[PDB]
Amino acid sequence: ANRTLIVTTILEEPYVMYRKSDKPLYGNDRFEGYCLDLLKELSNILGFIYDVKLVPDGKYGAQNDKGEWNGMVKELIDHRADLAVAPLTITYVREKVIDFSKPFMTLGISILYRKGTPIDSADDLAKQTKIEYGAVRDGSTMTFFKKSKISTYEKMWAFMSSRQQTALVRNSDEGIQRVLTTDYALLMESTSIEYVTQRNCNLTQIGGLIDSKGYGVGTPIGSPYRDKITIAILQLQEEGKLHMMKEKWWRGNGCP
Ligand SMILES: CN[C@H]1[C@H]2O[C@@](C[C@H](N)C(=O)O)(C(=O)O)C[C@H]2OC[C@H]1O
Repeated sequence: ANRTLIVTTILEEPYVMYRKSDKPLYGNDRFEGYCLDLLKELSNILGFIYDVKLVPDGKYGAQNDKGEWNGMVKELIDHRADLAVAPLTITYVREKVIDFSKPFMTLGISILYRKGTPIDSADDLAKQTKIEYGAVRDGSTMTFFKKSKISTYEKMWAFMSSRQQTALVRNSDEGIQRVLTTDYALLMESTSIEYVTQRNCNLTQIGGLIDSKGYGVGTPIGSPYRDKITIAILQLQEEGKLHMMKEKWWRGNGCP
């Protein structure tokens, strides 16, 4: 039989979440979400079973000072996993080191905060000094700021980096808790903002999207699966299945 593919992923609502049960769940049955439905579809089309493994360091992946990678990206580079199926942002810097599928969902960076301020844009946010801000550490949002040559965003990076110990959070939940309980705004992908702001009516998006990109399935460079995964994603896109999956996991219940 075809070797069971190792899938690296990360907990992130509503892409990958622990299933709630009153009885024991083992292996892949512990997980549900958009990316799990995507895996069920892709695996049917390509003819494999898989083993879902949460990335040990709990990171999406960025480079350090020395150019060493971490997170899911490192798992692919080091051939620890066959596929990364997660909301993994397709970027120039990553595409040089792994082979991404074509995108299955689009997004852009925006701002998550509480309601009631006159802050209306990243320009406003960088200018004012009342509210701090940051991003999840070692993801594409952090890296976007780190690499930007746009003045406002260069300033924002310098700020995040200066108070990194503090401004950069471990994961979305730490970020969201910081937004709810302190004067802090989170730079966050629009897909995730849409999800949270329809569930917690104290939260809102600030401004529009500051970039435009997509999520893809990651594979190691040279992977014999990447092109087949791309073909399967296009099939699912054309058949309307990706749209249906988004509606399934983003639906309910609502805020004004
Ligand atoms: C899937 N989106 C969420 C997550 O996306 C990340 C990871 C990113 N999607 C990546 O592939 O590195 C980000 O950097 O915005 C980390 C975390 O941040 C909050 C929110 O944007």
